[PDB]
Amino acid sequence: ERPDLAWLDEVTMTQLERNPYEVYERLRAEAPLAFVPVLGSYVASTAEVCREVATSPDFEAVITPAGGRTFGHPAIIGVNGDIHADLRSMVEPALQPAEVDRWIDDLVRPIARRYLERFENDGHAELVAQYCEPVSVRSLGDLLGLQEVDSDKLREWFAKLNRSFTNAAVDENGEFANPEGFAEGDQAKAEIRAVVDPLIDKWIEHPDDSAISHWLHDGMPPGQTRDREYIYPTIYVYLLGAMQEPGHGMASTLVGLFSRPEQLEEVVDDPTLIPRAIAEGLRWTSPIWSATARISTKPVTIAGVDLPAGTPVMLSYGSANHDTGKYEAPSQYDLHRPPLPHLAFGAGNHACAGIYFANHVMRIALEELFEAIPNLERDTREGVEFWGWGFRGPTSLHVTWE
Ligand code: HEM
Ligand SMILES: COc1cccc(OC)c1O
Repeated sequence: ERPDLAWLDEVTMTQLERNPYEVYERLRAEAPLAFVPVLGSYVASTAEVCREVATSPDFEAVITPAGGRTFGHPAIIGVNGDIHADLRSMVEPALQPAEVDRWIDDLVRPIARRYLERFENDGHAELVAQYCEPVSVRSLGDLLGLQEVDSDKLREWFAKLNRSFTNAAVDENGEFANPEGFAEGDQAKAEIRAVVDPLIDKWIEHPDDSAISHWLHDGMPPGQTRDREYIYPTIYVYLLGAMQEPGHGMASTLVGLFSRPEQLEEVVDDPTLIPRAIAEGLRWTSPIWSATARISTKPVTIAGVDLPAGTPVMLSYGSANHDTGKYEAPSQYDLHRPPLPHLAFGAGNHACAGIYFANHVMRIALEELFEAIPNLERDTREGVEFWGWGFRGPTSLHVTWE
């Protein structure tokens, strides 16, 4: 118990979900590594500390308590050594840049057009549900082999898994404050199994181009497949973050550009600026804000704190990307910010494996949107509300045109 941080005792989970920025602005100044009682964990809040923990030889991957309750073992994000190496070898082939470039265009662009065609002549839309999330899940779902799971269902799954994974509040004793908050996630996993089990049955006997078929078969001895219980936790990882984050990234990018109308106009007139707009969007509101963690494997001193071996540290990358030691006025979206390293994809050997793919999905989606609707205007009838501490993004993005 750190005396000068006694105010952290009164920080609530709801506060952090609704708006973590004021608390984390204090943390970055007072204690870049600090134990947050309601989270039951140390959290790293600055760019220097997050990067150090994520790349340190004295830390390894771990899942948070709520995250482990949600995904089980072996979730690619929470394992190390030979298991992690196998899971990385499993997912990396379809994410290799040279491979992505072979097909990303023909994958994403027809999908973006299909969802645009449903509303581009309406003069109003809610872009999160009508465009950003559907493009994100349909693109990845087709790649995975889930062509027959409609986008409504994929979006419901990642929303349920998100809430379950981020169900992190703990009581004074150290147990979960909402032990009922995992039930929704359990139901999503059961629905996922009902859909994927027969697909796995088929792929074992009849492999095809779908990523999950390749997860079963790639690198295995002849006639063998990875056991479904061995790959399911990484399937869940995909059906949460991989499904959710590209849509949140493009939506937050749009919110940011709306907040700088001159910059929105710039990007519409010159869509070669879209990659830069997206990189700034991810820094400005990081889709994975504080979901992942590491655990120390030996005593280590971090930000003046002597940590024993076995100490978990939550990586609040969304706070690190507002580090005022790194950025000028980081709370503002600025397309013309000098390109600088950011931590929205994490760091170290557990950094995002899908960066190149994710950036193209978001790029192609915004290219088609601005081409279809050059005169997008935000519905200023209300402000944009963001939600989430673990994962963060706009809950809706109402716009008009014409
Ligand atoms: C813009 C959207 C995305 C963002 C912001 C993003 C950000 C991340 C972050 C922060 C992590 C954790 C890194 C750490 O703890 O240091 C991550 C891990 C990962 N992401 Fe991405 N991700 C994104 C889209 C994807 C997509 C679409 C895929 C799959 C196609 C993907 C596959 C991964 C995988 C497999 C891991 C686990 C890597 C490991 O633990 O070894 N991500 N992502
Ligand atoms: C906490 O859950 C996650 C963390 C990082 C990446 C994920 O999906 C790729 C993901 O589902």
